[PDB]
Amino acid sequence: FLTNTTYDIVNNDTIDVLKMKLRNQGWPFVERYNAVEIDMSVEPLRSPGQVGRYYNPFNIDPLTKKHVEDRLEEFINQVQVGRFRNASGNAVGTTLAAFLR
Amino acid sequence: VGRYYNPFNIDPLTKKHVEDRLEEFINQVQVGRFRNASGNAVGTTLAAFLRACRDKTSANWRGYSVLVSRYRSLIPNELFESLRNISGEYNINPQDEHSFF
Repeated sequence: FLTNTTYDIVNNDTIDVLKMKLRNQGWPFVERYNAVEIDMSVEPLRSPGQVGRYYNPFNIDPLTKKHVEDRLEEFINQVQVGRFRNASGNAVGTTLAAFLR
Repeated sequence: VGRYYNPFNIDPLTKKHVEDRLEEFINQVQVGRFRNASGNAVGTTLAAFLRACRDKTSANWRGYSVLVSRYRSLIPNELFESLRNISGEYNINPQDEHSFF
């Protein structure tokens, strides 16, 4: 969508090549973020002498009450300024930045 | 040994158009100024149309290649090298060409 290339051209490309092409165009949302694990307050059932952990939803760090990526505010501003699908105009950038907002 | 041309000027080995700078050319058309010193209406419209046509051809070249091969298996080499279209009966209207692509 953003770069205007076909599925055939990028089919053989790996993760690293795809990341570089997207980042050069100005799209920074090319990374996966891990989810923290919160220990259970009580020992799990049918699991003698063990602890339990479940992932916090939405990749939000409980200690900071923030998303794990601390540059999200600056990343969204960069998306809005940048240009995708067209050399001139901010139709794509402003729409996605507002939606992600 | 018989041979037939691959449809839509797509190299079977590379699975893309023969021209390797087609995306760059489309971007050039997008950023260019035609029929007007200020405003990119014509360039943007033509770039979008060409990109759509390129995607369609890149997706659908395979079936047309198969059909061309099969229907080529019906004619001998003398007819392959000798037959020519001189009556001009089979022409394509510009609207039909752009709609077909």
